Amino acid sequence: SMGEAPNQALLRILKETEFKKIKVLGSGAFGTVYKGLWIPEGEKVKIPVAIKELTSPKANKEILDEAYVMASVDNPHVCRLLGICLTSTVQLIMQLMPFGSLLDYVREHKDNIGSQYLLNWCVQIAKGMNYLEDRRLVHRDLAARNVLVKTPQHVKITDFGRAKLLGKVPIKWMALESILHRIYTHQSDVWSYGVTVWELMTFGSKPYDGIPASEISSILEKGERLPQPPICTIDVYMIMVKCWMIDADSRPKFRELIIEFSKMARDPQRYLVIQGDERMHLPEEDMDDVVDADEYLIP
Ligand SMILES: CC[C@H](C)Nc1cc(Nc2ccnc(-c3cnn(S(=O)(=O)C4CC4)c3)n2)ncc1C(=O)NCCC(F)F
Ligand SMILES: [Cl-]
Repeated sequence: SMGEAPNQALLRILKETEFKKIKVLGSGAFGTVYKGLWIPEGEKVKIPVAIKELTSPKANKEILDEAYVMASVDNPHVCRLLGICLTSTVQLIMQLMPFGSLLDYVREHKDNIGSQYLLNWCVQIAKGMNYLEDRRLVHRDLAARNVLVKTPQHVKITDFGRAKLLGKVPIKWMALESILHRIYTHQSDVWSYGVTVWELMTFGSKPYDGIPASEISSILEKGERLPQPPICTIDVYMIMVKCWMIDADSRPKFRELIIEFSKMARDPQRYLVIQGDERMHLPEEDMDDVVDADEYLIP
């Protein structure tokens, strides 16, 4: 093989009759996502799924590139494609993530989220990202909105619509080299990881809230960064600031971020100061044959 190794991932094609749409979970620019059940025929098994749609030939091109990428990933902190359905609109059949986006989760449970959870989410995102780096894959769109929540203890990265091998763009999560020069490395995803961590530690604040995106390039060139969240010690903020260095190679590698955040995760109250940290706790069908996608494996 002249460069990359051959990608022997199986694209599984699912019948429309195998799965039942239940309700609409979300709708927007990204598309239409539905809650559903997948019942693979023969097997006494029911699999909670999210079904993503979007109509146009350019749109089928974009979602099949996303399907390509999700089909080729297998890590506990990255979402995989279960299959595709080839109806009039191409559907992506994915794992149901019951607690939704991590951005929406931190906003809704601001009063119940402890330091242990926040730091473990940072570990898990770093592991997910390091895996994508091992697969030579630049996400190009890491943010709290694109991290989903399987359980409060277990998050995964998704939205591979911008994912590429090493009009509208998410300026406020992007490294300076990406805004100025369209340069995207694993180290530009590290910048976005920093902003993602900032979202989590502020319980889902909008980064640069009020600033228009055309002004952001000059702001970052001047040396301005996102402010230190109230709960963050200097230890945690220094790691965020390190992700936002001008020099890309000077930023942390994802493997180092796993290490540092997991050290901090063993003594969470030393690194995040939250009022009342200790008392905080977190969590129609025949459910007998229900199996989560992580337990439904294929030969
Ligand atoms: C916020 C994302 C969407 C609307 N919500 C869900 C998505 C999923 N599954 C998966 C699995 C892998 N990838 C995706 C994926 C890919 N791209 N995107 S995206 O929408 O473009 C992205 C937000 C911009 C989502 N989704 N599971 C559950 C929910 C949900 O709403 N749970 C709350 C109620 C419960 F009853 F379900
Ligand atoms: Cl790949």
